[PDB]
Amino acid sequence: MSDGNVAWILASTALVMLMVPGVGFFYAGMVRRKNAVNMIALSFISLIITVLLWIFYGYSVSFGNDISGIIGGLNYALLSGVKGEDLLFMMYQMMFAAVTIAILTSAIAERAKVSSFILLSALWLTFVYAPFAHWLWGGGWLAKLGALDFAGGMVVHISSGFAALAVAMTIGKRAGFEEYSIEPHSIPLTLIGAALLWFGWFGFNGGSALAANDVAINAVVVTNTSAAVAGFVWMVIGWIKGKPGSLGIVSGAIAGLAAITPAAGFVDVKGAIVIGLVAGIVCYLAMDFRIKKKIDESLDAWAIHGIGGLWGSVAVGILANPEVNGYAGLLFGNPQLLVSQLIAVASTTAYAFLVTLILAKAVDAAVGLRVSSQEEYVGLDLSQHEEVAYT
Amino acid sequence: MSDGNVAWILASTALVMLMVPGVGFFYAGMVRRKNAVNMIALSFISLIITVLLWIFYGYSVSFGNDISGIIGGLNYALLSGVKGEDLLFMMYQMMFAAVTIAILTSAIAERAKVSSFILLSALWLTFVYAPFAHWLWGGGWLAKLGALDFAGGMVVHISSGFAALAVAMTIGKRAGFEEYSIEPHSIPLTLIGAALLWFGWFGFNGGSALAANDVAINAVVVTNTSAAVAGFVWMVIGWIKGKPGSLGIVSGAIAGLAAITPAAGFVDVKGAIVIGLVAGIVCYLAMDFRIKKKIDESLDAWAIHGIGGLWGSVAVGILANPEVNGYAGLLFGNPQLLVSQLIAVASTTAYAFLVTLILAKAVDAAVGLRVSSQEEYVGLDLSQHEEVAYT
Amino acid sequence: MSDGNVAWILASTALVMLMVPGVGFFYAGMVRRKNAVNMIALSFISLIITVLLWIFYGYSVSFGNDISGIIGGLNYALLSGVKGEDLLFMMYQMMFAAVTIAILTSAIAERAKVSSFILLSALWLTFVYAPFAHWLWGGGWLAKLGALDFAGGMVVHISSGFAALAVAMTIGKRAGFEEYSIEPHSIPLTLIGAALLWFGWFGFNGGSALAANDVAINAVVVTNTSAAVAGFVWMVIGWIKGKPGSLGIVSGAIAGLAAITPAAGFVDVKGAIVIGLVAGIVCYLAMDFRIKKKIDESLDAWAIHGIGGLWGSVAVGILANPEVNGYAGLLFGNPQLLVSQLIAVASTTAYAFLVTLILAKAVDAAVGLRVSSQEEYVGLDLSQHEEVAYT
Ligand SMILES: [Xe]
Ligand SMILES: [Xe]
Ligand SMILES: [Xe]
Ligand SMILES: [Xe]
Ligand SMILES: [Xe]
Ligand SMILES: [Xe]
Ligand SMILES: [Xe]
Ligand SMILES: [Xe]
Ligand SMILES: [Xe]
Ligand SMILES: [Xe]
Ligand SMILES: [Xe]
Ligand SMILES: [Xe]
Ligand SMILES: [Xe]
Ligand SMILES: [Xe]
Ligand SMILES: [Xe]
Ligand SMILES: [Xe]
Ligand SMILES: [Xe]
Ligand SMILES: [Xe]
Ligand SMILES: [Xe]
Ligand SMILES: [Xe]
Ligand SMILES: [Xe]
Ligand SMILES: [Xe]
Ligand SMILES: [Xe]
Ligand SMILES: [Xe]
Ligand SMILES: [Xe]
Ligand SMILES: [Xe]
Ligand SMILES: [Xe]
Ligand SMILES: [Xe]
Ligand SMILES: [Xe]
Ligand SMILES: [Xe]
Ligand SMILES: [Xe]
Ligand SMILES: [Xe]
Ligand SMILES: [Xe]
Ligand SMILES: [Xe]
Ligand SMILES: [Xe]
Ligand SMILES: [Xe]
Ligand SMILES: [Xe]
Repeated sequence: MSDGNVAWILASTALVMLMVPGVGFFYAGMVRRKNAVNMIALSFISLIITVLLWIFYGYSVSFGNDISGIIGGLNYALLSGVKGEDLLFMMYQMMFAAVTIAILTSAIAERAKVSSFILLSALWLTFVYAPFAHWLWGGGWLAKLGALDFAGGMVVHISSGFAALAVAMTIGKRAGFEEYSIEPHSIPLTLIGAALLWFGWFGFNGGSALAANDVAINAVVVTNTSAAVAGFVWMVIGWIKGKPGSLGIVSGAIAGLAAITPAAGFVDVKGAIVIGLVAGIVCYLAMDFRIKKKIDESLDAWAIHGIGGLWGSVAVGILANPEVNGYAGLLFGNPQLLVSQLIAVASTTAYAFLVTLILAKAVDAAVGLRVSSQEEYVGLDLSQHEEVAYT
Repeated sequence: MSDGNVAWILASTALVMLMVPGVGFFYAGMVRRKNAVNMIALSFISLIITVLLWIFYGYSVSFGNDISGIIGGLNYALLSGVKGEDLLFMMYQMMFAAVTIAILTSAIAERAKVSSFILLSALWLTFVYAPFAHWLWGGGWLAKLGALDFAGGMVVHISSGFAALAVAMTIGKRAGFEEYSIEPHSIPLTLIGAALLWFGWFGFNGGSALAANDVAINAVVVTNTSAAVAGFVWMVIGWIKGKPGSLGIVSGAIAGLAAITPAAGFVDVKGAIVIGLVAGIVCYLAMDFRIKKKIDESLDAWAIHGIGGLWGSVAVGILANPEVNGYAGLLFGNPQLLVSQLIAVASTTAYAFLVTLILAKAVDAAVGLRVSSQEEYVGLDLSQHEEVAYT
Repeated sequence: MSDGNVAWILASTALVMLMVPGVGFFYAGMVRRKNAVNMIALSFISLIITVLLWIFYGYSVSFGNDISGIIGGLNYALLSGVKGEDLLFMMYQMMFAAVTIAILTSAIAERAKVSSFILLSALWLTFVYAPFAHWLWGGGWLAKLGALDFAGGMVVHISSGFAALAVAMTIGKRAGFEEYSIEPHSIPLTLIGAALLWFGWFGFNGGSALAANDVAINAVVVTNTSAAVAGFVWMVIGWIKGKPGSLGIVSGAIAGLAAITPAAGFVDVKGAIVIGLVAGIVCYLAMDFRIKKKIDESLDAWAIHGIGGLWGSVAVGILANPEVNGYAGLLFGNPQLLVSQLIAVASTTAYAFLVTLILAKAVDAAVGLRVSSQEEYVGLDLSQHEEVAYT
């Protein structure tokens, strides 16, 4: 119970929900005007399909009775037997799933069939997210190995980042991706999405303590810290490479946010500083590398969330401070934690990429992921929604 | 008291406030570029005029000493004698009134005099809202008959929906409403308003428990449920009728949100599913019907809130689950609740429509509701605000 | 401790953070399309540089051990020795600093070097904000004289308002400021920023009680009151002077918000009414005066926050109601409070203006504040960020 604790998590749940459309705007501003509605619409659909699957069985498969430590049962299907605290928990977690699917839409920007997205999205929820959530937070085998993930560096960031990479590769580059660079139609729209993501992350990392306590407070402090540091890094890089674009600055902060998520509740401020410092560097390099290889993993869910989540989940095993939340990492005389994290990160990264790959091809073969080239031409707002963003 | 309870309601109050401009954006994106500022401006004015009337006497007339069970006294004028908890309550409720007036602006889109709006708006607050709030939440006669309305299916949705229909009919169609269909100038702007409405509804329905407790938690769960279901319905309908526009999807979710509001704290998840399922269907049919009849109830406050609120208030008498919050409906061996709801819905729907009708004509006759046709031509941003939305 | 209290402040911190980009949007909509990204980007950078300086030493210099009652020590550098409650406090306050720097960007709209801004901004934080925060909230000499500032009428509004005036004068008018009046490129964008500022102020004033208690509740009530009153005033003025623009309406509300901030937790509703009534009048006159004198203090941080904060800080000494929060002003038989406020307002206004003036010239001489005239021509989005707002 604890009224303050329910108050805070009630709030945190509202805050994470906001992050879903928040992703839609963040992404929409980066795509062409002819796909603006589609990019946002996608985040909204993600929310809708997630709520339904989560209640239906998604929540159960994640936190229901464990089987072979890799998945939960159906004892909670249609929330059968979920009450009081569990209901709030079920809800808070529901929102984590939704955001994950939204981040994912990075890989299909400007060229996917909504129906295929819904289909692939529902399957990914079932065979990738639910499993991960269970492995780490539902008493799964990874939790058993002693792995940790405070707010979802793996469950959310690694999964979407790598799943997005696989999907990007499966669906193929956007027409002209190579010959010409696509221009953002509304940076301000993206910045509005960015502001909503920073604001909502308070509930994300800070709500992960499941109580208005000291852990949450620490999570909030380090979360803002890692974010500022990584934002500063991309600002210096941008300057060093020419001019400090705003897109670079917010993408830098987001990298810092993703990296700190798995560790928000275990590390101290100084650790938050290195986590963010490194995240800015690696994610940026990751972005350049993915770009160099000509992969159209469009809005860098991979380079930023995939990579940012990976480093952070690992950094947890290095910097976990017993002083902060009991746990300790290598730096604090505990080699084991690092091993558990390495194992965890290894498994989750490989699974997310390979299984997503399978799923994409499966759906692609079964129904086809991409829209016709002419639809891609006139834009998905018109072709997939029969709508027009602006007039 | 209870710090957690005050914390949560403090938050819920901020969340409902956000919904007012949230309505302005939601609507603004649906009107032409020449009326964008006006559509938003209206929601802002609604907030301002409401705060002032509420404190002045609005709050008192709603929750002050009852007279003949149909209205409250002036014992709270200028909040005379309102302290501690009451102050917080007074505030939370103030925000409910504001949102109501904002939804209402649906019926006057692109052709009303701000001054007339303020006037009509202030009168509606006095003779429609305050009464309704008192009847149901201020110990009025409807409460006596045993009627219920958890978060405002009647007090807020039915009232605005039907009052909007009356006003729409009084003010007349927009020039060209018939010959040509008006196009939204910025769907993304509307989606931003939509995201703000979903997010704020957490405080709306979830804050209606007046405590960070299990009822609130249930309200939050079912609220998201009804919303997802109804959003899914309009998505299928849209697909079935062609393409799934984003406007249809969010209007579907909103229908689900309005329908669940009166019941958020009394029904279970399965009930939330039927409430949303049905809401999507009826509101959509209502929209088509209002359209068929050529009524320019512009942004479907009526079809969506009016109808969505009506069904939901009734559904309360059918699905109220004793298990959930003590109360039971027909389905749970209690025919009475249904009768109280039917009576309640009957009275509130008829009053809102007829009294609003009177008020509109009165103001129209006294000062005139509509702008000149040339002002309608150049747009109200320019003619009513001497401003220009975009450059 | 108190879970509800931590819950509420956790929320309030997220809410104040939102206000930073909220300022960016509010301002961005008022500048030309070619500077939109820059105006927003600035608010984001403010956040980033503040978080870093605050932790680094900013927080310590403000609330660390006092020396000669005018500044704090370094006992908290890198948050050395800051834990539990202090951490939350440190965070909440961090956000106050960030917002302050953002408001400030009013004076440099459309013509400053980001690098110079960062530099000047970091120096201002150190020698103006930290001092003020310490003087009033860190047990500084002003607190000793018995001065009060509930949510920052002086620490935040007076400081930014006057510092903005000085900077405006130092950097010089925008090319063409005189011959032609600059037009807002997106009023709706500004209104989105305005809605975010009203919403976040709940955490600002309401969170300043540092507990989900009666003071917070009162702060929230009066905050909404002063805001509505001042918004109404500018609405009447606008009408009286022609048409009620939306920009005028929100600027009016903001004036009311700034004026009530220093008093949010000490006055009653009736006092909130006069504070807002007067604020609307003075700030408007201040705006006209600053305009008359041809000063390009661009987005009226001065006329609105500077002046609004000044009046409010003074009004505190006149209306403080013992009934409300123990303290009493002149009107309540206590001449002393007024004197402490007058002294406080006198010192803070003079310091902010003169020291900022020094700092501006210093940086200007050291590196130069303004961009080349050609950069000003093509716009800072392109020249300072190598980006383009819309396509
Ligand atoms: Xe994102
Ligand atoms: Xe999903
Ligand atoms: Xe699922
Ligand atoms: Xe929980
Ligand atoms: Xe897809
Ligand atoms: Xe996907
Ligand atoms: Xe961000
Ligand atoms: Xe931000
Ligand atoms: Xe928001
Ligand atoms: Xe995210
Ligand atoms: Xe955060
Ligand atoms: Xe890659
Ligand atoms: Xe609405
Ligand atoms: Xe009103
Ligand atoms: Xe009223
Ligand atoms: Xe309350
Ligand atoms: Xe009107
Ligand atoms: Xe109205
Ligand atoms: Xe919505
Ligand atoms: Xe949404
Ligand atoms: Xe609404
Ligand atoms: Xe909700
Ligand atoms: Xe109708
Ligand atoms: Xe809260
Ligand atoms: Xe919140
Ligand atoms: Xe501002
Ligand atoms: Xe700063
Ligand atoms: Xe600082
Ligand atoms: Xe605090
Ligand atoms: Xe500057
Ligand atoms: Xe500055
Ligand atoms: Xe927003
Ligand atoms: Xe505002
Ligand atoms: Xe607002
Ligand atoms: Xe502000
Ligand atoms: Xe507020
Ligand atoms: Xe001035």
